Amino acid sequence: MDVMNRLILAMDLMNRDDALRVTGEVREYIDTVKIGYPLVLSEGMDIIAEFRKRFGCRIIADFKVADIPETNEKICRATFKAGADAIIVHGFPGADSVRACLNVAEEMGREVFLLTEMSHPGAEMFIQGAADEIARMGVDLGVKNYVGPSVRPERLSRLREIIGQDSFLISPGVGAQGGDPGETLRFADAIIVGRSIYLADNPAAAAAGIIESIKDLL
Amino acid sequence: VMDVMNRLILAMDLMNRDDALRVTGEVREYIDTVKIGYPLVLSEGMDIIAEFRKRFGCRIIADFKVADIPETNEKICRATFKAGADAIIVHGFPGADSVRACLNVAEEMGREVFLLTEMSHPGAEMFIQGAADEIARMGVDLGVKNYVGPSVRPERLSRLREIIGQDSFLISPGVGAQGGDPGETLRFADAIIVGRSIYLADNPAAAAAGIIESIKDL
Ligand SMILES: O=c1cc(O)n([C@@H]2O[C@H](COP(=O)(O)O)[C@@H](O)[C@H]2O)c(=O)[nH]1
Ligand SMILES: O=c1cc(O)n([C@@H]2O[C@H](COP(=O)(O)O)[C@@H](O)[C@H]2O)c(=O)[nH]1
Repeated sequence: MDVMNRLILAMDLMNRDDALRVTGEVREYIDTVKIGYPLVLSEGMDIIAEFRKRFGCRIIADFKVADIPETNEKICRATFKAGADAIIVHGFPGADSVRACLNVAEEMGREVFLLTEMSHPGAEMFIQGAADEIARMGVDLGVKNYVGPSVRPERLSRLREIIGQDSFLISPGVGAQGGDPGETLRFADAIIVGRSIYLADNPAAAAAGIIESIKDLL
Repeated sequence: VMDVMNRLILAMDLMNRDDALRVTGEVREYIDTVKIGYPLVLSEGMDIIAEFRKRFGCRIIADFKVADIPETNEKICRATFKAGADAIIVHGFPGADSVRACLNVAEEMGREVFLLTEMSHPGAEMFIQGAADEIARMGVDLGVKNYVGPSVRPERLSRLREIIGQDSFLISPGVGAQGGDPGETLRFADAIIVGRSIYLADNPAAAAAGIIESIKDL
Protein backbone atom coordinates (compact mmCIF):
# COMPACT_ATOMS: atom_id res chain seq x y z
CA MET A 1 0.00 0.00 0.00
CA ASP A 2 1.47 3.33 -1.13
CA VAL A 3 0.52 6.04 1.36
CA MET A 4 1.19 9.59 0.19
CA ASN A 5 3.59 11.39 2.55
CA ARG A 6 3.51 8.40 4.94
CA LEU A 7 0.56 10.16 6.56
CA ILE A 8 -2.91 8.75 7.24
CA LEU A 9 -5.67 11.09 8.43
CA ALA A 10 -7.77 9.78 11.31
CA MET A 11 -11.06 11.44 10.47
CA ASP A 12 -12.94 11.16 13.78
CA LEU A 13 -15.06 14.30 13.43
CA MET A 14 -18.74 13.42 13.87
CA ASN A 15 -20.37 15.96 11.58
CA ARG A 16 -20.54 15.27 7.85
CA ASP A 17 -20.00 18.92 6.85
CA ASP A 18 -16.97 19.31 9.12
CA ALA A 19 -15.49 15.94 8.11
CA LEU A 20 -15.78 16.70 4.40
CA ARG A 21 -14.50 20.28 4.77
CA VAL A 22 -11.45 19.35 6.86
CA THR A 23 -10.57 16.37 4.67
CA GLY A 24 -10.89 18.69 1.66
CA GLU A 25 -8.57 21.18 3.33
CA VAL A 26 -5.81 18.57 3.61
CA ARG A 27 -6.47 16.61 0.41
CA GLU A 28 -3.26 17.80 -1.25
CA TYR A 29 -1.24 16.17 1.55
CA ILE A 30 -2.89 12.75 1.85
CA ASP A 31 -4.44 9.98 -0.24
CA THR A 32 -5.39 7.67 2.64
CA VAL A 33 -8.09 8.28 5.25
CA LYS A 34 -8.90 6.18 8.31
CA ILE A 35 -12.62 6.28 8.99
CA GLY A 36 -13.85 4.96 12.32
CA TYR A 37 -17.04 4.45 14.24
CA PRO A 38 -17.25 8.03 15.53
CA LEU A 39 -17.93 9.23 11.96
CA VAL A 40 -19.76 6.15 10.64
CA LEU A 41 -22.16 5.86 13.60
CA SER A 42 -22.95 9.58 13.37
CA GLU A 43 -23.39 9.86 9.59
CA GLY A 44 -23.84 6.37 8.16
CA MET A 45 -21.78 3.94 6.09
CA ASP A 46 -22.64 5.92 2.92
CA ILE A 47 -19.99 8.42 4.04
CA ILE A 48 -17.32 6.01 2.75
CA ALA A 49 -18.60 6.17 -0.85
CA GLU A 50 -18.92 9.93 -0.45
CA PHE A 51 -15.23 10.24 0.48
CA ARG A 52 -14.30 8.15 -2.55
CA LYS A 53 -16.47 10.34 -4.79
CA ARG A 54 -15.05 13.60 -3.44
CA PHE A 55 -11.38 12.71 -2.89
CA GLY A 56 -10.58 9.37 -4.52
CA CYS A 57 -8.70 8.55 -1.33
CA ARG A 58 -8.20 5.02 -0.11
CA ILE A 59 -10.30 4.26 2.95
CA ILE A 60 -9.26 2.20 5.95
CA ALA A 61 -12.22 1.19 8.11
CA ASP A 62 -11.02 1.34 11.69
CA PHE A 63 -13.67 -0.87 13.23
CA LYS A 64 -11.42 -2.79 15.66
CA VAL A 65 -13.31 -5.92 14.78
CA ALA A 66 -13.54 -8.04 17.93
CA ASP A 67 -16.39 -10.52 17.68
CA ILE A 68 -16.78 -14.26 17.12
CA PRO A 69 -15.85 -15.56 13.65
CA GLU A 70 -19.45 -15.66 12.32
CA THR A 71 -20.16 -12.06 13.28
CA ASN A 72 -16.71 -10.89 12.13
CA GLU A 73 -17.48 -12.24 8.68
CA LYS A 74 -20.72 -10.25 8.58
CA ILE A 75 -19.04 -7.07 9.80
CA CYS A 76 -16.34 -7.35 7.15
CA ARG A 77 -18.84 -8.06 4.39
CA ALA A 78 -20.94 -5.03 5.30
CA THR A 79 -17.81 -2.87 5.57
CA PHE A 80 -16.37 -3.89 2.20
CA LYS A 81 -19.80 -3.51 0.56
CA ALA A 82 -19.65 0.12 1.70
CA GLY A 83 -16.40 0.61 -0.23
CA ALA A 84 -13.67 0.29 2.40
CA ASP A 85 -10.30 -0.79 1.00
CA ALA A 86 -9.15 -2.24 4.32
CA ILE A 87 -10.40 -3.04 7.81
CA ILE A 88 -8.64 -3.08 11.20
CA VAL A 89 -9.17 -6.18 13.35
CA HIS A 90 -8.22 -6.88 16.96
CA GLY A 91 -5.96 -9.86 17.51
CA PHE A 92 -6.85 -10.42 21.18
CA PRO A 93 -10.00 -12.50 20.40
CA GLY A 94 -7.73 -15.11 18.75
CA ALA A 95 -6.87 -16.75 15.45
CA ASP A 96 -10.26 -17.96 14.26
CA SER A 97 -11.70 -14.45 14.57
CA VAL A 98 -8.83 -13.01 12.52
CA ARG A 99 -9.10 -15.74 9.89
CA ALA A 100 -12.80 -14.92 9.40
CA CYS A 101 -11.79 -11.39 8.41
CA LEU A 102 -8.97 -12.58 6.16
CA ASN A 103 -11.51 -14.77 4.31
CA VAL A 104 -13.87 -11.93 3.44
CA ALA A 105 -11.01 -9.58 2.51
CA GLU A 106 -9.61 -12.14 0.07
CA GLU A 107 -13.09 -12.63 -1.39
CA MET A 108 -13.68 -8.91 -2.04
CA GLY A 109 -10.18 -7.71 -2.93
CA ARG A 110 -9.41 -5.92 0.33
CA GLU A 111 -6.83 -5.89 3.11
CA VAL A 112 -6.89 -6.81 6.81
CA PHE A 113 -4.76 -4.84 9.31
CA LEU A 114 -4.06 -6.63 12.62
CA LEU A 115 -4.05 -4.46 15.73
CA THR A 116 -1.43 -5.98 18.08
CA GLU A 117 -0.76 -3.43 20.90
CA MET A 118 -2.61 -0.18 21.56
CA SER A 119 -1.40 3.29 22.47
CA HIS A 120 -3.48 4.23 25.54
CA PRO A 121 -2.44 3.62 29.17
CA GLY A 122 -4.98 0.81 29.65
CA ALA A 123 -3.19 -1.23 26.97
CA GLU A 124 -0.62 -2.08 29.63
CA MET A 125 -3.10 -4.16 31.65
CA PHE A 126 -3.81 -7.03 29.25
CA ILE A 127 -2.90 -6.19 25.66
CA GLN A 128 0.79 -5.47 26.11
CA GLY A 129 1.56 -8.86 27.65
CA ALA A 130 -0.15 -10.62 24.73
CA ALA A 131 1.16 -8.36 21.97
CA ASP A 132 4.24 -10.27 20.83
CA GLU A 133 2.23 -13.49 20.71
CA ILE A 134 -0.53 -11.72 18.75
CA ALA A 135 2.06 -10.51 16.25
CA ARG A 136 3.46 -14.04 15.85
CA MET A 137 -0.11 -15.22 15.33
CA GLY A 138 -0.43 -12.68 12.52
CA VAL A 139 2.73 -14.03 10.94
CA ASP A 140 1.42 -17.59 11.20
CA LEU A 141 -1.89 -16.56 9.61
CA GLY A 142 -0.15 -14.77 6.77
CA VAL A 143 -1.22 -11.28 7.87
CA LYS A 144 0.79 -8.64 6.02
CA ASN A 145 -0.56 -5.43 7.60
CA TYR A 146 -0.24 -4.40 11.23
CA VAL A 147 -1.06 -1.60 13.66
CA GLY A 148 1.11 -0.73 16.67
CA PRO A 149 1.60 2.19 19.05
CA SER A 150 3.60 5.37 18.37
CA VAL A 151 3.75 6.20 22.06
CA ARG A 152 6.00 3.25 22.98
CA PRO A 153 8.75 3.21 20.32
CA GLU A 154 10.52 0.25 21.94
CA ARG A 155 7.30 -1.75 21.58
CA LEU A 156 6.77 -0.53 18.01
CA SER A 157 10.34 -1.60 17.22
CA ARG A 158 9.71 -5.04 18.69
CA LEU A 159 6.57 -5.36 16.56
CA ARG A 160 8.56 -4.47 13.45
CA GLU A 161 11.19 -7.09 14.46
CA ILE A 162 8.56 -9.79 14.72
CA ILE A 163 6.74 -9.05 11.46
CA GLY A 164 9.83 -8.27 9.39
CA GLN A 165 10.64 -5.44 6.98
CA ASP A 166 8.32 -6.81 4.26
CA SER A 167 5.16 -6.35 6.31
CA PHE A 168 3.28 -3.04 6.33
CA LEU A 169 2.97 -1.23 9.67
CA ILE A 170 0.91 1.83 10.52
CA SER A 171 0.99 3.63 13.85
CA PRO A 172 -1.43 5.92 15.76
CA GLY A 173 -0.79 8.06 18.84
CA VAL A 174 1.18 10.71 16.97
CA GLY A 175 0.63 14.28 18.12
CA ALA A 176 -2.24 14.43 20.59
CA GLN A 177 -1.13 11.29 22.49
CA GLY A 178 2.53 12.33 22.48
CA GLY A 179 4.05 10.23 19.71
CA ASP A 180 6.70 11.87 17.54
CA PRO A 181 6.28 11.67 13.75
CA GLY A 182 9.94 11.08 12.88
CA GLU A 183 10.75 8.61 15.62
CA THR A 184 7.62 6.66 14.73
CA LEU A 185 8.63 6.43 11.07
CA ARG A 186 11.87 4.70 12.10
CA PHE A 187 9.67 1.62 12.44
CA ALA A 188 6.26 2.26 10.92
CA ASP A 189 5.64 2.70 7.18
CA ALA A 190 3.03 5.36 7.90
CA ILE A 191 1.77 7.45 10.82
CA ILE A 192 -1.87 7.92 11.73
CA VAL A 193 -2.79 11.44 12.88
CA GLY A 194 -6.20 12.64 14.05
CA ARG A 195 -6.69 15.53 16.49
CA SER A 196 -3.37 17.27 15.76
CA ILE A 197 -4.82 17.86 12.29
CA TYR A 198 -8.61 17.85 12.51
CA LEU A 199 -8.84 20.03 15.64
CA ALA A 200 -6.17 22.45 14.38
CA ASP A 201 -7.09 26.07 13.76
CA ASN A 202 -5.68 25.45 10.30
CA PRO A 203 -5.73 21.72 9.41
CA ALA A 204 -3.79 22.25 6.16
CA ALA A 205 -0.95 24.06 7.95
CA ALA A 206 -0.96 21.38 10.63
CA ALA A 207 -0.56 18.64 8.01
CA ALA A 208 2.10 20.61 6.15
CA GLY A 209 4.00 21.11 9.40
CA ILE A 210 4.06 17.42 10.25
CA ILE A 211 5.21 16.63 6.73
CA GLU A 212 7.91 19.30 6.95
CA SER A 213 9.23 17.65 10.11
CA ILE A 214 9.70 14.32 8.30
CA LYS A 215 10.71 15.61 4.86
CA ASP A 216 13.97 13.63 4.91
CA LEU A 217 11.99 10.43 5.50
CA LEU A 218 9.84 10.93 2.40
CA VAL B 1 -31.69 -4.29 36.74
CA MET B 2 -33.49 -4.42 33.39
CA ASP B 3 -36.57 -6.65 33.42
CA VAL B 4 -35.98 -8.97 30.45
CA MET B 5 -39.15 -10.75 29.41
CA ASN B 6 -38.83 -14.54 29.56
CA ARG B 7 -35.12 -14.17 30.35
CA LEU B 8 -34.57 -14.28 26.59
CA ILE B 9 -32.75 -11.70 24.44
CA LEU B 10 -32.90 -11.88 20.65
CA ALA B 11 -29.58 -11.40 18.88
CA MET B 12 -30.90 -9.77 15.70
CA ASP B 13 -27.98 -10.31 13.32
CA LEU B 14 -29.92 -10.43 10.06
CA MET B 15 -28.53 -7.86 7.65
CA ASN B 16 -31.63 -6.94 5.68
CA ARG B 17 -34.12 -4.45 7.17
CA ASP B 18 -37.21 -6.24 5.84
CA ASP B 19 -36.10 -9.60 7.23
CA ALA B 20 -34.87 -8.16 10.54
CA LEU B 21 -38.17 -6.38 11.05
CA ARG B 22 -40.25 -9.38 10.00
CA VAL B 23 -38.50 -11.81 12.34
CA THR B 24 -38.39 -9.45 15.29
CA GLY B 25 -42.12 -8.77 14.83
CA GLU B 26 -42.84 -12.50 14.75
CA VAL B 27 -41.26 -13.06 18.17
CA ARG B 28 -42.53 -9.81 19.71
CA GLU B 29 -44.86 -11.58 22.14
CA TYR B 30 -42.00 -13.56 23.64
CA ILE B 31 -39.21 -10.99 23.85
CA ASP B 32 -39.06 -7.35 24.93
CA THR B 33 -35.28 -6.99 24.69
CA VAL B 34 -33.31 -7.03 21.44
CA LYS B 35 -29.53 -7.06 20.96
CA ILE B 36 -28.62 -5.15 17.80
CA GLY B 37 -25.03 -5.48 16.55
CA TYR B 38 -22.84 -4.25 13.72
CA PRO B 39 -24.09 -6.79 11.14
CA LEU B 40 -27.46 -4.99 11.11
CA VAL B 41 -26.28 -1.47 11.96
CA LEU B 42 -23.53 -1.41 9.31
CA SER B 43 -26.06 -2.71 6.77
CA GLU B 44 -29.03 -0.45 7.56
CA GLY B 45 -27.76 2.49 9.61
CA MET B 46 -28.21 3.63 13.20
CA ASP B 47 -31.79 4.61 12.33
CA ILE B 48 -32.62 0.91 12.61
CA ILE B 49 -32.64 1.47 16.37
CA ALA B 50 -35.31 4.16 15.94
CA GLU B 51 -37.34 1.88 13.70
CA PHE B 52 -37.25 -1.01 16.19
CA ARG B 53 -38.38 1.30 18.98
CA LYS B 54 -41.19 2.64 16.76
CA ARG B 55 -42.38 -0.79 15.60
CA PHE B 56 -41.86 -2.83 18.79
CA GLY B 57 -42.00 -2.48 22.55
CA CYS B 58 -38.35 -3.52 22.90
CA ARG B 59 -35.35 -2.28 24.85
CA ILE B 60 -32.26 -2.10 22.68
CA ILE B 61 -28.80 -3.34 23.65
CA ALA B 62 -26.16 -2.12 21.20
CA ASP B 63 -23.65 -4.93 20.88
CA PHE B 64 -20.75 -2.86 19.60
CA LYS B 65 -17.96 -4.59 21.61
CA VAL B 66 -16.40 -1.18 22.12
CA ALA B 67 -12.64 -1.69 22.06
CA ASP B 68 -10.83 1.58 21.39
CA ILE B 69 -8.85 4.18 23.32
CA PRO B 70 -10.79 6.18 25.91
CA GLU B 71 -11.31 9.23 23.66
CA THR B 72 -12.75 7.21 20.78
CA ASN B 73 -14.80 5.04 23.16
CA GLU B 74 -16.47 8.17 24.49
CA LYS B 75 -17.46 9.24 20.97
CA ILE B 76 -18.83 5.80 20.13
CA CYS B 77 -20.96 5.72 23.28
CA ARG B 78 -22.30 9.24 22.68
CA ALA B 79 -23.33 8.41 19.11
CA THR B 80 -24.89 5.12 20.21
CA PHE B 81 -26.94 6.58 23.05
CA LYS B 82 -27.98 9.57 20.86
CA ALA B 83 -29.53 7.04 18.48
CA GLY B 84 -31.69 5.55 21.25
CA ALA B 85 -29.82 2.50 22.54
CA ASP B 86 -30.65 1.67 26.17
CA ALA B 87 -27.27 0.01 26.71
CA ILE B 88 -23.95 -0.69 25.01
CA ILE B 89 -21.58 -3.67 25.28
CA VAL B 90 -17.91 -2.87 25.87
CA HIS B 91 -14.77 -5.07 25.81
CA GLY B 92 -12.73 -5.22 29.00
CA PHE B 93 -9.43 -6.38 27.49
CA PRO B 94 -8.37 -2.87 26.41
CA GLY B 95 -8.17 -2.00 30.14
CA ALA B 96 -9.73 0.11 32.86
CA ASP B 97 -9.45 3.58 31.30
CA SER B 98 -11.25 2.43 28.15
CA VAL B 99 -14.06 0.96 30.24
CA ARG B 100 -14.26 3.99 32.56
CA ALA B 101 -14.66 6.21 29.46
CA CYS B 102 -17.80 4.28 28.56
CA LEU B 103 -19.10 4.28 32.13
CA ASN B 104 -18.67 8.04 32.28
CA VAL B 105 -20.71 8.69 29.14
CA ALA B 106 -23.37 6.21 30.25
CA GLU B 107 -23.70 8.00 33.62
CA GLU B 108 -23.91 11.41 31.94
CA MET B 109 -26.45 10.19 29.39
CA GLY B 110 -28.61 8.06 31.69
CA ARG B 111 -27.86 4.71 30.01
CA GLU B 112 -26.05 1.45 30.80
CA VAL B 113 -22.76 -0.29 30.08
CA PHE B 114 -22.39 -4.06 29.85
CA LEU B 115 -18.86 -5.44 30.25
CA LEU B 116 -17.84 -8.37 28.07
CA THR B 117 -15.41 -10.44 30.19
CA GLU B 118 -14.88 -13.71 28.28
CA MET B 119 -16.14 -14.92 24.89
CA SER B 120 -17.76 -18.10 23.62
CA HIS B 121 -15.75 -18.95 20.48
CA PRO B 122 -12.73 -21.27 20.26
CA GLY B 123 -10.28 -18.39 19.76
CA ALA B 124 -11.25 -16.97 23.15
CA GLU B 125 -8.94 -19.56 24.73
CA MET B 126 -5.81 -17.98 23.28
CA PHE B 127 -5.74 -14.68 25.23
CA ILE B 128 -9.15 -13.75 26.58
CA GLN B 129 -9.69 -16.73 28.86
CA GLY B 130 -6.48 -16.09 30.80
CA ALA B 131 -7.45 -12.46 31.42
CA ALA B 132 -11.15 -13.03 32.12
CA ASP B 133 -11.10 -13.37 35.90
CA GLU B 134 -9.09 -10.17 36.21
CA ILE B 135 -11.25 -8.33 33.68
CA ALA B 136 -14.31 -9.31 35.73
CA ARG B 137 -12.69 -8.20 38.99
CA MET B 138 -11.72 -4.94 37.29
CA GLY B 139 -15.37 -4.51 36.33
CA VAL B 140 -16.40 -4.95 39.94
CA ASP B 141 -13.80 -2.43 41.08
CA LEU B 142 -15.03 0.06 38.46
CA GLY B 143 -18.64 -0.36 39.64
CA VAL B 144 -19.86 -2.12 36.51
CA LYS B 145 -23.21 -3.77 37.24
CA ASN B 146 -23.94 -5.51 33.92
CA TYR B 147 -21.83 -8.29 32.36
CA VAL B 148 -21.62 -10.65 29.40
CA GLY B 149 -20.10 -14.12 29.66
CA PRO B 150 -20.12 -17.35 27.64
CA SER B 151 -22.77 -20.06 27.93
CA VAL B 152 -20.62 -22.72 26.26
CA ARG B 153 -18.22 -23.14 29.20
CA PRO B 154 -20.46 -23.56 32.27
CA GLU B 155 -17.49 -23.69 34.65
CA ARG B 156 -16.32 -20.32 33.33
CA LEU B 157 -19.81 -18.81 33.50
CA SER B 158 -20.09 -20.02 37.10
CA ARG B 159 -16.77 -18.43 38.05
CA LEU B 160 -17.82 -15.13 36.43
CA ARG B 161 -21.06 -15.11 38.42
CA GLU B 162 -19.01 -15.73 41.60
CA ILE B 163 -16.73 -12.81 40.90
CA ILE B 164 -19.46 -10.30 40.07
CA GLY B 165 -21.82 -11.46 42.81
CA GLN B 166 -25.53 -12.26 42.82
CA ASP B 167 -26.68 -8.61 42.54
CA SER B 168 -24.88 -7.99 39.25
CA PHE B 169 -26.77 -8.52 35.97
CA LEU B 170 -25.34 -11.19 33.65
CA ILE B 171 -26.38 -12.09 30.12
CA SER B 172 -24.93 -15.00 28.15
CA PRO B 173 -24.64 -15.77 24.40
CA GLY B 174 -23.70 -19.04 22.71
CA VAL B 175 -27.06 -20.70 23.38
CA GLY B 176 -28.39 -22.85 20.56
CA ALA B 177 -26.19 -22.59 17.49
CA GLN B 178 -22.96 -22.61 19.51
CA GLY B 179 -24.14 -25.50 21.69
CA GLY B 180 -24.99 -23.78 24.97
CA ASP B 181 -28.00 -25.15 26.85
CA PRO B 182 -30.72 -22.64 27.87
CA GLY B 183 -31.56 -24.22 31.23
CA GLU B 184 -27.99 -24.86 32.35
CA THR B 185 -26.99 -21.34 31.30
CA LEU B 186 -29.78 -19.77 33.40
CA ARG B 187 -28.30 -21.43 36.50
CA PHE B 188 -25.84 -18.53 36.39
CA ALA B 189 -27.01 -15.95 33.86
CA ASP B 190 -30.03 -13.65 34.35
CA ALA B 191 -30.86 -13.94 30.66
CA ILE B 192 -29.74 -15.89 27.61
CA ILE B 193 -28.89 -14.37 24.25
CA VAL B 194 -30.10 -16.36 21.22
CA GLY B 195 -29.58 -15.51 17.56
CA ARG B 196 -29.50 -18.07 14.75
CA SER B 197 -31.62 -20.77 16.37
CA ILE B 198 -34.44 -18.21 16.34
CA TYR B 199 -33.80 -15.93 13.36
CA LEU B 200 -32.91 -18.68 10.87
CA ALA B 201 -35.79 -20.97 11.94
CA ASP B 202 -38.63 -21.59 9.50
CA ASN B 203 -40.90 -20.37 12.30
CA PRO B 204 -39.00 -18.01 14.60
CA ALA B 205 -42.03 -17.73 16.91
CA ALA B 206 -42.15 -21.50 17.37
CA ALA B 207 -38.39 -21.47 17.95
CA ALA B 208 -38.66 -18.84 20.70
CA ALA B 209 -41.70 -20.54 22.27
CA GLY B 210 -39.80 -23.83 22.30
CA ILE B 211 -36.83 -22.35 24.12
CA ILE B 212 -39.16 -20.71 26.62
CA GLU B 213 -41.00 -24.00 27.16
CA SER B 214 -37.68 -25.72 27.93
CA ILE B 215 -37.02 -23.26 30.77
CA LYS B 216 -40.58 -22.79 32.04
CA ASP B 217 -39.75 -23.76 35.63
CA LEU B 218 -37.03 -21.09 35.62
O1 LIG C 1 -3.75 1.94 19.68
C1 LIG C 1 -4.48 2.66 19.01
C2 LIG C 1 -5.21 2.18 17.90
C3 LIG C 1 -6.00 3.07 17.21
O2 LIG C 1 -6.69 2.66 16.13
N1 LIG C 1 -6.09 4.38 17.59
C4 LIG C 1 -6.95 5.29 16.79
O3 LIG C 1 -6.10 6.23 16.10
C5 LIG C 1 -6.65 7.57 16.18
C6 LIG C 1 -5.76 8.46 17.06
O4 LIG C 1 -6.26 9.78 16.79
P1 LIG C 1 -5.45 10.96 17.51
O5 LIG C 1 -4.24 11.38 16.57
O6 LIG C 1 -6.56 12.11 17.57
O7 LIG C 1 -4.99 10.55 18.86
C7 LIG C 1 -8.09 7.42 16.72
O8 LIG C 1 -9.01 7.21 15.63
C8 LIG C 1 -7.97 6.14 17.59
O9 LIG C 1 -9.23 5.48 17.71
C9 LIG C 1 -5.37 4.83 18.65
O10 LIG C 1 -5.41 6.02 18.99
N2 LIG C 1 -4.60 3.97 19.35
O1 LIG D 1 -18.80 -14.35 23.48
C1 LIG D 1 -19.68 -13.93 22.74
C2 LIG D 1 -20.13 -12.60 22.79
C3 LIG D 1 -21.12 -12.20 21.93
O2 LIG D 1 -21.60 -10.95 21.96
N1 LIG D 1 -21.63 -13.07 21.00
C4 LIG D 1 -22.69 -12.57 20.12
O3 LIG D 1 -23.93 -13.20 20.50
C5 LIG D 1 -24.65 -13.63 19.32
C6 LIG D 1 -24.59 -15.16 19.18
O4 LIG D 1 -25.60 -15.42 18.20
P1 LIG D 1 -25.95 -16.97 17.90
O5 LIG D 1 -27.09 -17.45 18.90
O6 LIG D 1 -26.48 -16.93 16.40
O7 LIG D 1 -24.74 -17.83 18.02
C7 LIG D 1 -23.96 -12.93 18.13
O8 LIG D 1 -24.52 -11.62 17.94
C8 LIG D 1 -22.50 -12.82 18.60
O9 LIG D 1 -21.89 -11.69 17.96
C9 LIG D 1 -21.19 -14.35 20.97
O10 LIG D 1 -21.64 -15.16 20.19
N2 LIG D 1 -20.22 -14.76 21.82
